[PDB]
Amino acid sequence: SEDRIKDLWRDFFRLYGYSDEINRIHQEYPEVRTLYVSFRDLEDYNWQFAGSILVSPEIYIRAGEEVILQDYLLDRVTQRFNIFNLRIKDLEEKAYRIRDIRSANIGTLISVSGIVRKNTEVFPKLKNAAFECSSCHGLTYVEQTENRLSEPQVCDHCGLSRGKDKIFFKLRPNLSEFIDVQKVEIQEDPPQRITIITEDDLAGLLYPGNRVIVDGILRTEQRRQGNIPLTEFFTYLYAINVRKDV
Ligand SMILES: [Zn+2]
Repeated sequence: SEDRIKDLWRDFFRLYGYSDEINRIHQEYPEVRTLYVSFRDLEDYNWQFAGSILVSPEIYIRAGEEVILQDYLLDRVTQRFNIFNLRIKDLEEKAYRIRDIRSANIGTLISVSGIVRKNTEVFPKLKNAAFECSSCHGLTYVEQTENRLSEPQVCDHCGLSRGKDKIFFKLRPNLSEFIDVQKVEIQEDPPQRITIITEDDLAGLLYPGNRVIVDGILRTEQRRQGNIPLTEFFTYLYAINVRKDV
């Protein structure tokens, strides 16, 4: 249950003394909107809960973020400004060579190490999209999670929908929230390669030659032979935490 997961986060933040840090972030939100939580603390709290985070990080991390937004930051949160990053650190004691990654790892939180070989420019990605209702001209915000734009079906202000009422929504970029994104390709230390997606506070940190360890969610991306959809995919890592060394 989502409610049960949120309840577990609520007790955790309090028990392990994160409330003070969160309240400090509160003073600087939304300019500051990231909290790092120690996996060592999570394990000490409830090792089943800790293990579940490794298996279903998107669901568990999102739940934690909701608790922070609803219970701690609410008076600084709006329909537009509702972004928060809950990140996990201190996973080093709890790792895969790039060549050892398999399909069984997809959707889970793993750690990968390598040398940075390439990076893209830092570019903006739509994160919280403002949509204007053709009827009442009110704004419905929709969080974006995919490469393709997710549009609303029903208006949050007047309750009409595209299907039954034939209304349409107009994207309003200037009223939307964007985040920085950067893709970084790493290679095994002599070798296979994998791409890491770094977003928001993690974008713009990695450069060619850097030795990195990245904790992230293993994702899949579809191969395309120009237009045509293939069943062949490749894996990439969505970064949750990044560490460098020389
Ligand atoms: Zn409307």
